[PDB]
Amino acid sequence: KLCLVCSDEASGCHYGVLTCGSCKVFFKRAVEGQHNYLCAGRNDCIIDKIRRKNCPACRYRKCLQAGMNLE
Amino acid sequence: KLCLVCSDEASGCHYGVLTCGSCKVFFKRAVEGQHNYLCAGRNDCIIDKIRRKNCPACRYRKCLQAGMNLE
DNA sequence: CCAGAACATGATGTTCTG
DNA sequence: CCAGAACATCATGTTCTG
Ligand SMILES: [Zn+2]
Ligand SMILES: [Zn+2]
Ligand SMILES: [Zn+2]
Ligand SMILES: [Zn+2]
Repeated sequence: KLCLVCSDEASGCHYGVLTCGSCKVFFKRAVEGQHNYLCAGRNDCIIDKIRRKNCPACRYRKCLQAGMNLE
Repeated sequence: KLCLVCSDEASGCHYGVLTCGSCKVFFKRAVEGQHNYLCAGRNDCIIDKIRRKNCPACRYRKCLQAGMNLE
């Protein structure tokens, strides 16, 4: 049901974790990109259906803590 | 000469306030649309050149605080 | 059913026009 | 010099393809 990263409706088990489609592609793009992501807060942002756009640094961190992985 | 919103280099006085061009068009874009932004942190995100894209809500808030208006 | 590519959509920032 | 439109670009999200 619910994406474990952003709480939007999950679409299936992606990279070892139940996530939505946007989170699946975000994760792959993050790991495979150079990307210096910087939080504007305190490295603990709320990751929502909506707020997930705000902080890629916190979203990527939440992805890892959730267990996402490229095998 | 510094932008009062993000501390980047100001390009002139825009909508009543010394700002860079980035913040000038952002502000105009924000005041015109139906938007309703959400902060993922604690309504005090760091808005600088690097991080200004992270939180439109906090950025808009700094625009208003600095005194920006359509006149 | 899921990975990865592709195709839209966004928001953003610099250039152009009045 | 400034507002507002237009243009380029990039990050994100959905659909297509393997
Ligand atoms: Zn998600
Ligand atoms: Zn964050
Ligand atoms: Zn600025
Ligand atoms: Zn914020």
